[PDB]
Amino acid sequence: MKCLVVGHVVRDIVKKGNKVLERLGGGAYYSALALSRFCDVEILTSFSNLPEEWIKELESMAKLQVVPSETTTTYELTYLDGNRRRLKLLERASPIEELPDGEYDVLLMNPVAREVPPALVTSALKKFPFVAVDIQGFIRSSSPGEIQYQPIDGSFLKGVKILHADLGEYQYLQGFSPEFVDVLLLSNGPEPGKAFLHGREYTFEPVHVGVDESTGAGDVFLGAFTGFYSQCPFVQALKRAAAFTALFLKNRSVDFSMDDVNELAMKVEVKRV
Repeated sequence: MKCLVVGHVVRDIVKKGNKVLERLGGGAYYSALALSRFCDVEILTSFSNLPEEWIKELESMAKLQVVPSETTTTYELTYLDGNRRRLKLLERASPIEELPDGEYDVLLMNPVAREVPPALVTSALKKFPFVAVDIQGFIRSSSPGEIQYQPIDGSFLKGVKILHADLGEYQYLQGFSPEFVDVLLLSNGPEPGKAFLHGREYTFEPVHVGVDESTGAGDVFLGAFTGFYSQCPFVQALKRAAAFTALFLKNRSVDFSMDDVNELAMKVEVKRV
């Protein structure tokens, strides 16, 4: 299997209490990390320079295709408790307006902040056979400073195989209905989410992990669901995706056996409304 993941990776300048650290971030990183358990992943991204160690982390699990840029997307993250953090945009890499040629089994769009235009999802839906999307970076404003969400028309999403959003983000998709996509996944942190198969609603419960930190959870969930749905029917894929995400949150990595996922998945609650 060959997968293309599209979106900026990010230099996060992270403040927790009186300590500052930098770390690689961006939904594209986390989606690719999950999908790497299922396919040969390539990441189409943009940045000017990143720490050698981060380039290595990226290349450990994917091939990089980098749109030339004078800038690197950079956020200041300031934690307010064990898991909530404020994001402020400081710098932004080049837009990504041209996809590569060649056949990909999965194209997964996961931008940070408007670098992938909706027009590219539209053209890709005609050219590529299978497109998955995380909405966050289509809604989040690319304006400098504190993160804000602005509404967008969601008509361009019709034909997407898999769409992921946070429950709180869904309000920003206007002119959208769940049957526009084969599968809509609506996350709500550690709380019960919703999933739609051709417009028909299911509820599901994430695994009740102990750890508060949830960086990348929704991106890993989308990537894992994409991976499992290629092999498994809908409900099983959902259960396995939830379990995979749980083990990622526990381990801060994707080094766990598929056996451990399957065992955990059997207990995941899913109900057809």
